[PDB]
Amino acid sequence: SPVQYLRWGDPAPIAAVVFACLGLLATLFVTVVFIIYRDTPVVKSSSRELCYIILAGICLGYLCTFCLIAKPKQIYCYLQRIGIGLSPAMSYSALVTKTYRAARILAMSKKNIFEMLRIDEGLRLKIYKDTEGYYTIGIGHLLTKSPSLNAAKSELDKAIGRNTNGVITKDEAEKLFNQDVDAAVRGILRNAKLKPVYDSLDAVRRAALINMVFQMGETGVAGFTNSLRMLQQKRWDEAAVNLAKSRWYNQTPNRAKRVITTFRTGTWDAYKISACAQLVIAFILICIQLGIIVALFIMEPPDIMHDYPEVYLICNTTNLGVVAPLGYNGLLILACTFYAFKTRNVPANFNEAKYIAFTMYTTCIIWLAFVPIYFGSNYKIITMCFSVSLSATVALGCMFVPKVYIILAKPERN
Ligand SMILES: CCCCCCCC/C=C\CCCCCCCC(=O)O
Ligand SMILES: CCCCCCCC/C=C\CCCCCCCC(=O)O
Ligand SMILES: CN1CC(=O)N=C1NC(=O)Nc1cccc(Cl)c1
Repeated sequence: SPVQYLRWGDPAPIAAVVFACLGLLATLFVTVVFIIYRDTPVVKSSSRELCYIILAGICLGYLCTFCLIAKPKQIYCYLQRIGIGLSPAMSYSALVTKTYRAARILAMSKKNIFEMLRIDEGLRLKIYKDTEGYYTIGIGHLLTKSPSLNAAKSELDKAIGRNTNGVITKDEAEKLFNQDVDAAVRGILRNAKLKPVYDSLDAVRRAALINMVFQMGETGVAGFTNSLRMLQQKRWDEAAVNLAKSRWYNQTPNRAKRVITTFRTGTWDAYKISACAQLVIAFILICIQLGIIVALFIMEPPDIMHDYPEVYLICNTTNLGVVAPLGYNGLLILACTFYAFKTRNVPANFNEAKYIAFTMYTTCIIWLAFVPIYFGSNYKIITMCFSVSLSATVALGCMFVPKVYIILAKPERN
């Protein structure tokens, strides 16, 4: 009984139980909210099937402390190794399929802007010079400002990853072009005149604004004071009429007409330009962890330590019984963090990606700090209980609590 150890002067078992119960309660509250309000734009936008797999992992995470703090029975040593290994794998492998899809969607958004300027601005697959003698390649991607041609091929190989001999491909010029777009968006966000208009426009019309920035510069796009105000108010027809009167339209009419048409429809007509698959891949990534656990059951069978007479249940789990599923879970965390950081600025689903990236930042530090803390500890059971509950609470508090707040507290925003 955890209450017996509390009055005896040890409040660790009773504290880990309350932690797990409160976590089970909050996990129960969060899940019911997503079941009831399943048809609301906030829940319908993200992957609903993957969230139930994440919440089930968090649920099993808090349940781990009930087999760590349990009576000396044999199946609990089996459930310990099966929960401390699978419950993180369930949450992280479902989250890696969510973050992987968010990155492929983001990569496809840059494929349509690259084809936009390949037709409008041009593209060279070998090194040239711009109007001021700076070595350049691709769609105006500056390589260096040194007069040495060997210096350009050096930076080019360092940017591509192979010996190019001064020649690249369309996919390699796109890799350099994505860096120029990221630098252009930062310049627009650092501009007081273009920042509000950029935030109101959708993904397609943002590309048309960036198209104008690449042709005329940030200070040149800021000159369309009236048209930018029309685009912000979603007066597309008025903006296209006003833009067709500009000197920019009369000097390069073949290009300005396509950018203007994009502002009109919000589509790519002026230019030539799975759900069940996520559950299967997540299911495959969970069975791999389970296969590791079952394989270690056969190598190192679970057994109750000693032949004793206690609240603490000591099993014969070795380092390999811990490190092998711990390392696989770590790989799931690295992959999650890689795609979460890659999409940290994606604003879809009420900035859902911002909260996922922050969750993986804390998860890495928590899991990294766990290795020296645990394997150097003489209270491994309790340090394991709090670690699993803390890591489960991070994912539940950072990813789901903000989404539940918007549902109940901000019904009109949703
Ligand atoms: C870069 C971010 C990393 C985040 C995940 C880290 C997870 C750590 C997982 C496995 C590392 C295992 C190290 C075990 C060393 C042996 C311990 C021992 O047996 O004494
Ligand atoms: C910002 C804080 C990050 C903390 C980083 C900690 C890095 C530890 C990760 C892996 C080290 C594994 C080496 C073996 C651990 C044995 C520890 C021990 O025996 O006490
Ligand atoms: C073994 N260790 C060391 C550590 O620091 N964390 C764990 N295990 C874990 O966190 N499992 C889990 C369970 C439910 C949800 C989530 Cl997100 C994670």
